[PDB]
Amino acid sequence: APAWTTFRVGLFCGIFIVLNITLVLAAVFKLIWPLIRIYRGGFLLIEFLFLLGINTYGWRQAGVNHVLIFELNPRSNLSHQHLFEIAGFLGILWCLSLLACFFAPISVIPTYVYPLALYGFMVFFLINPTKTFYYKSRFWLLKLLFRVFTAPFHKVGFADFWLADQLNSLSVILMDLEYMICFYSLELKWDESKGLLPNNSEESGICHKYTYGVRAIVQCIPAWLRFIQCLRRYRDTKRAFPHLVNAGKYSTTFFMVTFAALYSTHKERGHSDTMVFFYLWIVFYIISSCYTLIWDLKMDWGLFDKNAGENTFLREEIVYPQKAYYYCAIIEDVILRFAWTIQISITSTPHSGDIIATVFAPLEVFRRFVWNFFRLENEHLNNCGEFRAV
Repeated sequence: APAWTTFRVGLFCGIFIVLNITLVLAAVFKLIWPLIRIYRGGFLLIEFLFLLGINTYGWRQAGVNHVLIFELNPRSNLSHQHLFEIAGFLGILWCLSLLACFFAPISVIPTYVYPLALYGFMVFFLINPTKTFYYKSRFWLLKLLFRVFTAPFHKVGFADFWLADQLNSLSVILMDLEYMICFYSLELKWDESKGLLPNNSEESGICHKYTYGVRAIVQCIPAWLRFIQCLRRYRDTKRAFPHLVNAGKYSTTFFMVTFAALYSTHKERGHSDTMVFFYLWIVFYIISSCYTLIWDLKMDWGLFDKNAGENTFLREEIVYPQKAYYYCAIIEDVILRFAWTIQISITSTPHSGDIIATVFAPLEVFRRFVWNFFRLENEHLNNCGEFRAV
């Protein structure tokens, strides 16, 4: 951690902190869903990166050889410091973009320019053609990212899977992107400066609707990747218990989205005995929520084992020093997996649910944040997933 490196982390954080309060005061004291949706994607991304940085700190302190497990060069290079740094800069940009949108200083530049600008720079940074800005790391990411979407045609590895799972948790952004593209193209008034009140984005909210179920498909995209990948491994090993079963777990997503998806279109059409679908949806969802949970506590974290005479409900050997964290995680995971039950009850209670979706999404990423710790620990201790080492 070069002295200057630490200094940058503080400086970037400092600007970010004084600003994040600015926008809050701005709205309450100084003068809409499209904008909320459009910018929601960015936040999750930055928040995600920051939490991952914390994870890196953790895996180290404990002693997890994150390098060997993720099969990397001995120099990690991207230490927590550097990770907290990258997030800092993106944070500043996002904050500036959102704020600028609130106000309107230029008087010639249209508002719809700012949002795109925000994402444009992000794309470039990663694809920087020049050898600047952690060029060594940004390239690694780009390479593996490809392998992910080409898994049926690429041999599997831990990094190829880990990334896949993280993607599963971060899905709203994908969906958001879709909304952004669709928004402008249809019913967006390229003429009006504000461009935030066309058809009140209500009837024209078709972009977030399910006429083509575009959102439905994009929502399943995260799952498809892992699912096909799992079958690929099964083919690699010819036959397997751990694999096939795992694939099925992801498969439940398909049935769920499908029934729920059909549900909404039928309701719009006057139902014509569409009540039956509303039952299946909930039914399958329960199966989905439960299927994962059991896998998480047993297959993934590796808890509830016979050997631990010393520790109740936990494995024989633990590495995170306070036993309390493990117990807390188990309760938290259950609540997070079954979070939608709260949402469904509150749906009955104008733009309802929209807020519910928003509030739940940061928590979803936090669940993954907690999950990372344990999954890596298990991998280090027992080669728990299908054995890649040796």
